[PDB]
Amino acid sequence: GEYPTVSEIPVGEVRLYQIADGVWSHIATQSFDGAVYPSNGLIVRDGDELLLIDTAWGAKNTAALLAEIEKQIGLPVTRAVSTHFHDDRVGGVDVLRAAGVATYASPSTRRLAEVEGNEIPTHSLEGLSSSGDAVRFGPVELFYPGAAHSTDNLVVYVPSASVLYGGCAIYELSRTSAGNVADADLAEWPTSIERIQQHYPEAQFVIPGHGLPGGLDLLKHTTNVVKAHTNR
Ligand SMILES: CCc1c(C(=O)O)c(S(N)(=O)=O)c(CC)n1C
Ligand SMILES: [Zn+2]
Ligand SMILES: [Zn+2]
Ligand SMILES: [Zn+2]
Repeated sequence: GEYPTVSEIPVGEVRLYQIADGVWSHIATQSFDGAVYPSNGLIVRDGDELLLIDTAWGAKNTAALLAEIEKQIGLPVTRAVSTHFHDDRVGGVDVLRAAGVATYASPSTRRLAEVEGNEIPTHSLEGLSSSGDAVRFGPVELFYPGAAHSTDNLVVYVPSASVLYGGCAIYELSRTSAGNVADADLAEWPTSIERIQQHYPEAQFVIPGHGLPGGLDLLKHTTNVVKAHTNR
């Protein structure tokens, strides 16, 4: 097992995993509701700077993330994008802001984070409010596939590396029942996944919000799990 598993990462530690040239995932863990879960984000080299996708789920993990990036990569994180309003995506935004990172999210994500009492990224990403909308953000494309895991969920594509960061709209294969669906749109989630398939059919690596990467098979896997949950 080369990809770090929830079992191998102690409290408040962060692993990096090089997926491709100038693309890493970051992996952290927290206790939640009596179980330990892993959580993924992304790091994309942006010349001699780094673009961060998502916090490492809380302030302590996010401080450890910045220290791991300095140790293993040693280039400054200048911008971060949060892919939805939940604490595994925005928890630690204030740590990033204090370290001089420009934090970004859609106005949808910023609105929902403020309602929830979660940390609010400073900068707004325009042009992502309609299903199927894509915008460039330096070395990535940001895509709003429609409501799925959350109404605001974004996916991130790294064209140089054919890496699709699905975030929490995409489940790892080992997840065969629904995760947190309190904020989900079950009715639209499969339609939103099909938009991802149609936009990024060339993707070679697919990174879920939680757990092990795979290929585009994770999209069909997630549709299967969401449909089974719908039919509960
Ligand atoms: C069950 C895995 C999970 C999810 C999920 O299904 O994505 C989230 S989230 N992004 O807040 O919904 C969390 C954080 C509490 N956890 C532990
Ligand atoms: Zn979430
Ligand atoms: Zn700024
Ligand atoms: Zn999540």
